[PDB]
Amino acid sequence: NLTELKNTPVSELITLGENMGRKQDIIFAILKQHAKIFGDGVLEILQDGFGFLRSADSSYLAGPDDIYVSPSQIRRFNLRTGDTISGKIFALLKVNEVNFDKPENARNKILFENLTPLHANSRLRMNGSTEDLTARVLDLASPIGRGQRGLIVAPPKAGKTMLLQNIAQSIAYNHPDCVLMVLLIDERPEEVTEMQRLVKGEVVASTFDEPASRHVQVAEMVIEKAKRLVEHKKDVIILLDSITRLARAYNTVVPASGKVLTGGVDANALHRPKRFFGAARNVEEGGSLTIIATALIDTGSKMDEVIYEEFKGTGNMELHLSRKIAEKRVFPAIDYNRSGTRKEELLTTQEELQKMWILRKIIHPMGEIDAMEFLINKLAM
Amino acid sequence: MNLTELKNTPVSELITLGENMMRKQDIIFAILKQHAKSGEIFGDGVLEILQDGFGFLRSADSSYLAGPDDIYVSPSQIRRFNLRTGDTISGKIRPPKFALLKVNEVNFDKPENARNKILFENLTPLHANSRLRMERGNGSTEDLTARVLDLASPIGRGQRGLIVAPPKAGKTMLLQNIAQSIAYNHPDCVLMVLLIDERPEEVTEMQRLVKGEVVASTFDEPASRHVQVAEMVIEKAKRLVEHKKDVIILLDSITRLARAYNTVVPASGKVLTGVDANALHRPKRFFGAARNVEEGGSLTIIATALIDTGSKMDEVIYEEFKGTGNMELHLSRKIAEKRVFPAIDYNRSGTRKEELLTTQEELQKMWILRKIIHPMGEIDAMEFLINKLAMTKTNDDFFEMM
RNA sequence: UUUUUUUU
Ligand code: BEF
Ligand SMILES: [Mg+2]
Repeated sequence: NLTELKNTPVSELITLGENMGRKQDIIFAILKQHAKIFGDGVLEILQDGFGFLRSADSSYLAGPDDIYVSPSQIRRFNLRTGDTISGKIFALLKVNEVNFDKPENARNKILFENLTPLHANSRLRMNGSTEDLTARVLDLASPIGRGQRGLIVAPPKAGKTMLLQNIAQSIAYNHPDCVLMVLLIDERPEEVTEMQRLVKGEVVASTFDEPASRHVQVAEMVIEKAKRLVEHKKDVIILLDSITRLARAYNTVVPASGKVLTGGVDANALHRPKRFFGAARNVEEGGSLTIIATALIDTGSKMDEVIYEEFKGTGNMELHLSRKIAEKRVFPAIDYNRSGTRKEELLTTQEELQKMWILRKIIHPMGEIDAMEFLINKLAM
Repeated sequence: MNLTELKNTPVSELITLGENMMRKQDIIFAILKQHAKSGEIFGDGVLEILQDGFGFLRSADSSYLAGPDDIYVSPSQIRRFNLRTGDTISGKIRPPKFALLKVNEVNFDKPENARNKILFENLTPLHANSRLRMERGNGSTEDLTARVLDLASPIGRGQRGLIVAPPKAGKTMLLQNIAQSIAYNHPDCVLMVLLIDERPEEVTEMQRLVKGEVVASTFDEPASRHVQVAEMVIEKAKRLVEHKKDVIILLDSITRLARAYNTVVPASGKVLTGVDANALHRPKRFFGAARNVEEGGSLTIIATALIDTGSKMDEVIYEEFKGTGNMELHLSRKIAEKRVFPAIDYNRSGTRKEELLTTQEELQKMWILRKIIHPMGEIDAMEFLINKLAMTKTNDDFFEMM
């Protein structure tokens, strides 16, 4: 297999080359010998109508190990960008599986654009450890359902990272069934490696050093891959940090329209990020697409307030985190009043909803710090 | 006999030496051309591969720019030793019928062992894990800046920090205090000082103040020279990191370098509010090179960021580099107007994953210290911190008091 | 590109 041999180290590999008779050249020499053989990747349809099976390790960037894909092969299995393909092969000879299933079942399916959207019906419940405090307060402040289109807004240094890592940890802890993949846009090289090591799932990232077009290309590869899995009635969950920097990437790419909104945002810049984030939806036909992206506020940048206020009219769930709490050093740093979930009565039971409604009423008059302090002590006992 | 050592020597010693065997640049050349006819010549410089395939060894005194003393390097040597831009080369040369015949050393190492090495892009990035204490312990007045720096924002190997402050707040003075602490405390690290589009009195001072390599480009120089100089410095840094060397670049400033790119880069398809789109990516490649290598070595970059200048272009450069650095040291103008140095904003200063740079107790006592200072104003906080540290000679003895 | 928008 091409992918497994790329993962294989040169030390173990070179021994095989001796028994058979650069790593990218030593591998191509071992691959050609056996021909006298399989590979996989994620499809990307070019402008000629052709395709390339990008590799997740290369972050779906144009690589040499990509497998050429014929247009006729797209015509037969109705393949589109984002589909996962595994078959014998560089040129793609034959396909064995499309989206982890038989290719004959992929030909007949409802397109993602035709799936009937709905409000999150099913609930994503979030050991007694100290890390469970952030997750237990989350269920109370803003419930999350399948297809939820929510944000994690907070000032810098507050702990946007710690909250996403805690959510991802609880997703694979309570919902191993749901497909979890973490997207990082304009992320720091030290923070991406840390992410890959403590999270259970796929991690697609794009360092801050990458160009804006790269941030856009990566994000659209992941979001399209999710749409394909939802067409197969699977529950997908995407964790992005952050939607704010991704919107700035689209604001850098979008052609200048001559009109500039407040904060310095182009008038046509927020359409594409609105479709990426708006792709998250609940489907009755089967499966769902959940997106939890962090939003930056109180950063001193007027541009980030316009972005947040715009995506707020696009999403339906928000979990605010206070900086004054991060200064007090207490966690979780959550602004209970500002937090909230739309159509929350569907995800929670009647008893649960009444107990949550009566709770918010008591916390509303309280201050930000005193509210979290009372909640942390009530959950500890 | 040496080309660089012959142009470095004064004219008086050069002419008298030439009489035994006109402009200085032709005196040295005439001495070399006659010394070649005697049957006996060596040169050195930093490699720069041109678009044509061949490269020329740029000299440091020329700030890595084209010079009549530059040595031609055939495409052959580039293939034999897999040479890339930034490689320092030292071998015997010859006058043109200048050209290099044989290299004796590549990147201060033997050509053979240097041919095969892991690329810089393949190196894996990590959080800084080796602390770089700045306080010299001399008890000098300058140590106050380094002591407050260690308590506010710790620095490590592969650190990527920013000295953010308004004009005339003490950022250039900060790098002077850092370079002195890098040479005094960590002489093992390779120290390079890059001064982009700044005052000409500040480059001459920087050269006499700290021992190392000061590569600069005053505001007398075009914006095209600012970029090229920075390109040569960063590539040289990457080559040294490939030899597992701990490199530390002190840039001043990142804003001025980002402005030079915007002026040089061909008009982007779109112009953001005015700075170009593709123009801001190039500085991110220079500043993003800073990282901690798991395989070995590191690349530290501490550049100064300019704010509150009344320029939208400066505020855009800062917004794009704000969340980039894992280390930030803010300076206040109000503290500087009161002439209270170091004029540091202790509350906004801090570093990411600093629990890897400080001991458990240290990190705890630093957190207690930040809690006490948090309510205070920025001027009251610094005068309070300087006072507590004045009672002590070293930060450690200051810790035990708490 | 300028002005308008960004922008007060
Ligand atoms: F004027 Be300072 F050097 F920013
Ligand atoms: Mg200065």
